[PDB]
Order: sequence, then structure tokens, then C-alpha cells
Amino acid sequence: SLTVKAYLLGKEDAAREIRRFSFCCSPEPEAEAEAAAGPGPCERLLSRVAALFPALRPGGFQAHYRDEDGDLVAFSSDEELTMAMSYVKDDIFRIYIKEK
Amino acid sequence: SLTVKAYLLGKEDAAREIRRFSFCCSPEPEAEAEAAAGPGPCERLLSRVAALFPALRPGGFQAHYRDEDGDLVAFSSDEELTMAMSYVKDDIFRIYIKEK
Amino acid sequence: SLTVKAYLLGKEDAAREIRRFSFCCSPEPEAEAEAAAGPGPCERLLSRVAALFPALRPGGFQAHYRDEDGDLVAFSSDEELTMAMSYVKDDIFRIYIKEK
Repeated sequence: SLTVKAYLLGKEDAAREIRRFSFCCSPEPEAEAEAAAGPGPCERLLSRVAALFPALRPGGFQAHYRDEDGDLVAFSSDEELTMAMSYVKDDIFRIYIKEK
Repeated sequence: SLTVKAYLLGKEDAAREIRRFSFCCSPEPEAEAEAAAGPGPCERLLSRVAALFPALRPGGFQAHYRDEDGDLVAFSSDEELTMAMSYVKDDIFRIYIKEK
Repeated sequence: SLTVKAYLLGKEDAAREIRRFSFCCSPEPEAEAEAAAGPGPCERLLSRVAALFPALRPGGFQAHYRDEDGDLVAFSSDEELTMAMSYVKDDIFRIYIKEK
């Protein structure tokens, strides 16, 4: 299991709302194309953040993760998630949620 | 055998991570050009420090060794390694790792 | 080659005389019983210290080496020399000479 921490950013980049959800270490929830048609972790995470942060649009936001440099990188692909977890050594995945 | 101690330096030149690896007294691991195409000790050391210090880039760092004066000298050549070991009398080779 | 540093101690354990000699990394100078009849490094070292420190008796002194604890251990056997060198990492062997 891996708890993912999300940080909501308003206009002054100030923490509006905080919420976390339990995630599986598994690559993807489903295997069939009826349930995985390419993505998996990204589409899963972006789903929870939507229901968790109703303050903004359901799918009208980008999640930005810090890199080795610290800069924000708006991720939106499973390939980018596998990389983002490579940074964190612990079982906590922090990310910066922003509404488009 | 010769244990090499590496010191990771952040922004405040503070010891981020410490890790050591066992090295051979031998000049080079391999002799064939398929395995030694000029370098040997430098390329070997820089390889371990990368896998040992994943906190930064794999090959985007410079290792600086103290001299007779004490100043840091970013080494990156086998010829420089043979010299660096000439300073230390013991079987412990200390070096200052910094990410570019 | 291995330079051995000796420290002469009077009555107040104060450094009377200082002198060094070049030694070989080899186990023993000779192999024949006419030249090695058991000892080798101890008998060799104790020989030089005598000629080097004429201030006292030729063979009426004990050489004490620091241990892992720091305490002095009057050595007088080849088996004890091989161990004493195991402490020093460098190519310098320090010892405390005392006349009996």
C-alpha cells in the first residue's frame, strides 16, 4: 500500500484543502481493455483527486510533482508516475494539485 | 581491498547521505577494450557512487578529492585516481560527491 | 617500503631522540636458518633502534606499540609485528622505544 498526499493550490499557491487516499503497489487495477485501455496509475490517481477535491473541475486540473531539481512537472501519463515514485524512498507520494 | 567513503553534499555542503563500497587494489577490472577502453578506476568509482547515491543524476555529478593543501579538486580521470590514493596512507579513500 | 618512526623515552616519558629508517614490505630479509632462525621483522627492527639509539643499551630495551585501545604493549616477537602493522593504514609505523 502507498498513501498519496495531495496539496490544493488556489491563487496565492496556498494550501486550500488537504486529503490522502490509500493506493496499491500494483501496476494497474485492471488488465482487460474494458478496464485498462493504456493508462492505469495516472487515470486512477486523477480520479481520486477529482472526488477528493470537488472545489474545482472533475477533470479540469493538472497534478504537478517535484523533480530532482524541485521544479514542478505537470504529469499526466503512467510512464511519468512510475518515475515520480522513483524519487520518494518512503511509502508517501506527495503531489501539487492545481485546477486549470 | 580498499574501502572508498563518499560524502554527499546538498546546498549547504551538509552530509546528505553516507555510503561505502569495497574496491580492488588492482589497476583495472578488465583488460579488453570491450571492457577497458582507456579509463578503469574513475569509471568504476563513478559507477558505484551513481547506484549508491540515486538522490542525484546517474552521471551528472563530479567527485572532488582533497589535496596536500586540502582544497577540492574535481577528479574525472584514472591518472587522477592513482594520485589521490598516493595521499591516503591507510586503506580508506575519502571523497566529496557533488551533483552537477 | 615502510618507514618506521621511533620515539625515545627518558625518565619523564619525554621525547629524547627521534630517528627513522626505511624498511621492506617483505616478511623477512633472509630465508636460510643461518640468517633467519625463527624471528625476522622484530630482530631486524630491534637491531636498527639499537644502532639508531646508542643513548641506551644495544639490546637492553623494549619497544612498546599502541593498540586499538591506545595502551602500550611491549612487543618482542615477529607475530606481534605483523599485528602492529595491521593497525596503521599508512606506510608509517610508529613505536615507543624504552631502555630497560
